[PDB]
Amino acid sequence: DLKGFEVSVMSWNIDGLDGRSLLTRMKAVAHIVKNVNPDILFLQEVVDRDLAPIDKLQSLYKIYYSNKGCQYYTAILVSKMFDVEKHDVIHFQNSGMYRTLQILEGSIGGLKVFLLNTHLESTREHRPQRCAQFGFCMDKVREIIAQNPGALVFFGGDLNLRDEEVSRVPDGVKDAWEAAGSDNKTKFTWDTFKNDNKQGFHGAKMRFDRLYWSGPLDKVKFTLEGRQRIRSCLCFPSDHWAINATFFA
Ligand SMILES: [Mg+2]
Repeated sequence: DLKGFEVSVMSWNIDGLDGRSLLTRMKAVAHIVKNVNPDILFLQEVVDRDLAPIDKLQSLYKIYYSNKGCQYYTAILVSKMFDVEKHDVIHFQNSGMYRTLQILEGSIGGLKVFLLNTHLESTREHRPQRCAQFGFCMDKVREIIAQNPGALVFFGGDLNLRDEEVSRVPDGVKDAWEAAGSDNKTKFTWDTFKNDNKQGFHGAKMRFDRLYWSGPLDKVKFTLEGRQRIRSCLCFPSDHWAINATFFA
């Protein structure tokens, strides 16, 4: 049965586009990953420069990059026990920012698993593109679910959402943070009040980073990670907190 079955999914925009203290920050990212030790890890805004500390995680994970060599891209890292069946990268047709829906399909044990990682169009101005992408992603999730009854499906990443932007979420698909209890202490994943990696914002807080799921696991625990300043350079690993969700029966 699925009782005692448990899988953890972590997602993090690692702010690779910010060149300041990039190597130290990527080392910190890899450090935090090894300590949280998630089964599955989604990354966004990964860059080629100073990727080594991340790439070195291949001793612990299989690493799939959405579009390596592009200005920035996403990654999905899975346990070496994850049996990969397909890796598909869908380029959003309406994107001016090389954004993609990265899909890794496989299984761990006997359980079919679909992993969908994205970084939706950025900024208030691109609401049109972003809302269309989200809808498109949900349609894809709806289809995967229909085609694979009994599968675990995880969809998320940096969705850049304001709540009023969330559209057609299928019944059966739940938001991990909400299902864990809509805890205020774990709500905002991009918090310019507390995160000072970026200047010029003036106290904006958003729940940009989210994880949705469908499947035979009905309970979820949800925490934030990467919230500690790096001592040597006095910055956070990223201007985003990581989200960390543990799904169980
Ligand atoms: Mg950035």
